[PDB]
Amino acid sequence: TSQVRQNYHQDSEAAINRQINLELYASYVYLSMSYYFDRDDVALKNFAKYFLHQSHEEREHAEKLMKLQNQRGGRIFLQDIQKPDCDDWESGLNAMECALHLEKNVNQSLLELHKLATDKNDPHLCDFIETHYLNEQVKAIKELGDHVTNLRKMGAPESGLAEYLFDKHTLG
Amino acid sequence: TSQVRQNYHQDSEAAINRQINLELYASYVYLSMSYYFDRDDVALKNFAKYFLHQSHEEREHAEKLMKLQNQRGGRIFLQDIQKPDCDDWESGLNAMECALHLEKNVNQSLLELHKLATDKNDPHLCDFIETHYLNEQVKAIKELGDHVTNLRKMGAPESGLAEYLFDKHTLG
Amino acid sequence: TSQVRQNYHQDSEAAINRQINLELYASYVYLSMSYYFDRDDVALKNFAKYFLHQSHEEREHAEKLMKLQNQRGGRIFLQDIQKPDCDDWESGLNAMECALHLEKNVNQSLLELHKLATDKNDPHLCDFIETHYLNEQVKAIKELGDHVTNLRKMGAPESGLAEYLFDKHTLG
Amino acid sequence: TSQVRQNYHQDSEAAINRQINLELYASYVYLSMSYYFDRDDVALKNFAKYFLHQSHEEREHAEKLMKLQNQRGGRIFLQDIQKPDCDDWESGLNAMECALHLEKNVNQSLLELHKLATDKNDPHLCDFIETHYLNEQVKAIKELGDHVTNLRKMGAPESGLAEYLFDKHTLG
Amino acid sequence: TSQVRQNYHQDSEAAINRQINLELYASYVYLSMSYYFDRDDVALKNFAKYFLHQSHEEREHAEKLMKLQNQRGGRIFLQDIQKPDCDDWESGLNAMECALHLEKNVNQSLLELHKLATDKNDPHLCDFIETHYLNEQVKAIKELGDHVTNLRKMGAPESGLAEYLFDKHTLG
Amino acid sequence: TSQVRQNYHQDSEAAINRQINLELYASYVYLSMSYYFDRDDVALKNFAKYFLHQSHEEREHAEKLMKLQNQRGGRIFLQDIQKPDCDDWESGLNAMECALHLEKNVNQSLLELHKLATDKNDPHLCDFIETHYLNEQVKAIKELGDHVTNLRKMGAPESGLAEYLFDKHTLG
Ligand SMILES: [Zn+2]
Ligand SMILES: [Zn+2]
Ligand SMILES: [Zn+2]
Ligand SMILES: [Zn+2]
Ligand SMILES: [Zn+2]
Ligand SMILES: [Zn+2]
Ligand SMILES: [Zn+2]
Ligand SMILES: [Zn+2]
Ligand SMILES: [Zn+2]
Ligand SMILES: [Zn+2]
Ligand SMILES: [Zn+2]
Ligand SMILES: [Zn+2]
Ligand SMILES: [Zn+2]
Ligand SMILES: [Zn+2]
Ligand SMILES: [Zn+2]
Ligand SMILES: [Zn+2]
Ligand SMILES: [Zn+2]
Ligand SMILES: [Zn+2]
Ligand SMILES: [Zn+2]
Ligand SMILES: [Zn+2]
Ligand SMILES: [Zn+2]
Ligand SMILES: [Zn+2]
Ligand SMILES: [Zn+2]
Ligand SMILES: [Zn+2]
Ligand SMILES: [Zn+2]
Ligand SMILES: [Zn+2]
Ligand SMILES: [Zn+2]
Ligand SMILES: [Zn+2]
Ligand SMILES: [Zn+2]
Ligand SMILES: [Zn+2]
Ligand SMILES: [Zn+2]
Ligand SMILES: [Zn+2]
Ligand SMILES: [Zn+2]
Ligand SMILES: [Zn+2]
Ligand SMILES: [Zn+2]
Ligand SMILES: [Zn+2]
Ligand SMILES: [Zn+2]
Ligand SMILES: [Zn+2]
Ligand SMILES: [Zn+2]
Repeated sequence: TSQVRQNYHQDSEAAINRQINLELYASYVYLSMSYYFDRDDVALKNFAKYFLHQSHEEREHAEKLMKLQNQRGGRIFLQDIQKPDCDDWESGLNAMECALHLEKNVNQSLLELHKLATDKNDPHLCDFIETHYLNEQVKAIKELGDHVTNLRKMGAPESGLAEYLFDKHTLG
Repeated sequence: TSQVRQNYHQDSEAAINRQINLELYASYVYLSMSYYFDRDDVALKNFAKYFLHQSHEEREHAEKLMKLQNQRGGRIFLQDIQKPDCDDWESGLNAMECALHLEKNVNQSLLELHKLATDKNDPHLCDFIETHYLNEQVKAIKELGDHVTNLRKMGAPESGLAEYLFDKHTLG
Repeated sequence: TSQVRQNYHQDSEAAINRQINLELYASYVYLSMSYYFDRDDVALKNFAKYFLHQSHEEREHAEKLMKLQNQRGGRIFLQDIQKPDCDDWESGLNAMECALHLEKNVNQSLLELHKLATDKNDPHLCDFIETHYLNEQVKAIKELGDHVTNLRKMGAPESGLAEYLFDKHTLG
Repeated sequence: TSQVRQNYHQDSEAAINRQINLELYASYVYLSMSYYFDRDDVALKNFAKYFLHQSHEEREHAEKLMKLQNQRGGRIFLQDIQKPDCDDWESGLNAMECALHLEKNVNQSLLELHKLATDKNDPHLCDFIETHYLNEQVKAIKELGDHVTNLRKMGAPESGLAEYLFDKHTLG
Repeated sequence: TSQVRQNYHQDSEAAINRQINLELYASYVYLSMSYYFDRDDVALKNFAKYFLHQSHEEREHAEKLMKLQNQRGGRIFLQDIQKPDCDDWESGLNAMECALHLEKNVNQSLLELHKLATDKNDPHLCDFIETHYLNEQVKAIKELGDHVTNLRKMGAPESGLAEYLFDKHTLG
Repeated sequence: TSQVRQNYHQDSEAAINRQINLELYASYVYLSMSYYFDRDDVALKNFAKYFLHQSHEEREHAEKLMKLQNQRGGRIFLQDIQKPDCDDWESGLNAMECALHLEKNVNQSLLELHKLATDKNDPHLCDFIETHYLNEQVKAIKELGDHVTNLRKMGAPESGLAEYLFDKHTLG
């Protein structure tokens, strides 16, 4: 038991470790998406840049959780970072749809972590999740939904013109 | 009777109060339109920004009328601000068409207020309406007509590509 | 159902729409108060400025709720904005008392919205209300109570000297 | 009953007064520690500076609680500030250990105040404690644990060389 | 016996410790007064600011005595800081009267400490008290007397107008 | 077959994918080390900063390989990123020893990739590895060897004083 540990349940500590893994996994998914759009037979550079930026941001989200774990006197336990489900992400629209799905799963995990905090009467953890994670999730999901809608309305994925113009005018 | 009141007919005072309400109503219509384009299943941010700017401007038009009322020694009498006719505004083109209709109704009201000023021999009121309202109305109506024309010519509302490109290249 | 909607109860969505209306109503009350103090037979310009600033701020509070509604995938449903209870607000002290009453009612509404968030296990909504609304309400209520106290202690509303000096030295 | 008081339980008001006292007590403990390290037969100036900075900060924490009490319409009731348990704090390591103990007790008090807020359905108070107090406590406890660990690992308290070097390289 | 101790009587050391407590007590009295004027049913912000500034200054006076104690090789012995005599300070005038009384008591203590220095042939202590304390006391007492006189002459405490105007024009 | 692919052997493409994984693994190892030194019972902040910087750099090394893969018309195939061998890294010296071992393994992999380039007559790949990877590896290995030597010579790992001073004077 850490000299700093106070009001920090074992289940909370465990849930923080699972969340660290999931943020790293999200970082990996976006890394994979980024370089998909970098392929010469896809060649959408702003989609590539956009997803690379999200990949780095996910990694910072994981790091903030690792910091929290140590702050509370928990012990970080790392697990393998699983490869993403896809190697080929099909189209800008499909990637955006997949990202939306991803972010909703990450949000679901964060909402379960928050429920756990409530159940264990851990308001420091409640605040950490509310302040640093919940609104970032809502913003990300809204942004991704907006992107999906625009791409669909423009005629993606069948219209390569649509994806090209979106890459320049929204992601550019 | 106000110590400042001079050459200010009761009918003029009443008409100014109705005009205050109508400007507020216009502010509300544009507010509703703005957040329609902010929906995740619409997602046209510059349409949203454009209509939000018009909403604020309408509110300032109402405030200038309230100032005029007090300047002339009239008494402001506020009425409910009615919700707009629509909750769902359908498409960028439809919203622009509705705005054009709105502005022509506001203009018609202002032209009746001006006729009243003429009929009551109130040149201060004539000048107020001519200087601050009539050309703003003509400019707004011309701008909205231009937007409707472009959107129609581009293939809106069936072309979501059209609305997307207009949002970037005209409203952006 | 919105593609972005997650953990967002229908009752929460409905309560957000009622809160949007109430913020707009508060904007209207303060607008009415502002121009009351602008009357030539009242003529307290800093009271007028103070209430106009609050009117604009209320409108921004309503806009932030409309943004939240769309962020969460709810659907904004606007209602009429009711005219305020008063046309004539009597005195600076009376207006401040009325504002205090208003803000306590808005606070009560926000506390019920927060209870609903708790009851529906919606920590994103809890955070939104806590972060953006609850302390603003406490600050507003404390400020208005301070103003009421000063005005009473100075001899308002019977002392027009008192209201005049307060307008210059506190609201100026 | 204050004109501003709303949703503010008597038990919450009482708990805020006890917390004000405890913050003042913490300010006193750190003041005592600071001047201990200022003694000619101790003579660790950065330990002295570090604890003096914490003493001032505690006093500001107490002041923010007094502000909150008045904001909510509670009534501040001050109690004696008890002298610290020690006059002689022994060594840098011992002082850091004592500070760690202190901060964990302050944290425990804040967690009980937060539980009370939950129990009384006072989300404004929940937010105040979460936003302004809980993470400051976690940060302080982590920092103090880090200092204790370094000092122990360096050979303190038996190594005066260790305390000297820590004073320069960590607290300097 | 400290290696630095020279010409420093035990009675002087003891008197310095009592003076440290009294300065801390004065800091507490002013802290209590400050937040009294911050109450929503008092609401004199410059009285609040003025007394808060004095509270901080008293704390610095206590710190300078603790520094002196260590400089001379004495040993600081802290005592409880007693709560002030009042929770409710009644009016600006009454608070100023109480402050005047306080400062005259602090001055009396400092004059006894100076007599002790003379009696023990401790010119370093004489100089410390003369240079850093005696004229600050005379200035504080004169300032407080001036404030009391103005407030009385303006019609305080019965005139809340008087206290309001003094807060703006003297303490503002 | 990519339209851009030229002189790029399938075995080279495969080896680049394995190298991408190994760089990611190295990023993970350093991430784990970084937060180990961030623990309250380790508390060496510059060791933590140093390893965090290496973690980010490894991630950039992986990204440059993914860019190369696409440049050459190869297809990126991601694999799981394995958790590091250790959860607890024991001491600064042990972590540095482990890092040295890691970097020598990464170097061995890069030397095999270079041999493959030679064997497949791929001078573009030879140049890529020589220019961007081989000297970075030699520099990293030399730096880590220097750190190990200093730490051993200072008395690490038994001397916590040694690790503390190294953290400040070399990694600070
Ligand atoms: Zn994330
Ligand atoms: Zn990072
Ligand atoms: Zn796997
Ligand atoms: Zn994410
Ligand atoms: Zn919570
Ligand atoms: Zn909470
Ligand atoms: Zn919060
Ligand atoms: Zn208008
Ligand atoms: Zn305005
Ligand atoms: Zn209606
Ligand atoms: Zn208009
Ligand atoms: Zn005319
Ligand atoms: Zn004319
Ligand atoms: Zn003209
Ligand atoms: Zn509001
Ligand atoms: Zn706005
Ligand atoms: Zn009505
Ligand atoms: Zn309000
Ligand atoms: Zn809540
Ligand atoms: Zn919450
Ligand atoms: Zn504190
Ligand atoms: Zn302060
Ligand atoms: Zn005691
Ligand atoms: Zn503290
Ligand atoms: Zn809470
Ligand atoms: Zn809460
Ligand atoms: Zn003093
Ligand atoms: Zn100080
Ligand atoms: Zn006592
Ligand atoms: Zn004093
Ligand atoms: Zn003397
Ligand atoms: Zn002398
Ligand atoms: Zn004046
Ligand atoms: Zn590498
Ligand atoms: Zn990168
Ligand atoms: Zn594995
Ligand atoms: Zn490396
Ligand atoms: Zn070669
Ligand atoms: Zn070569």
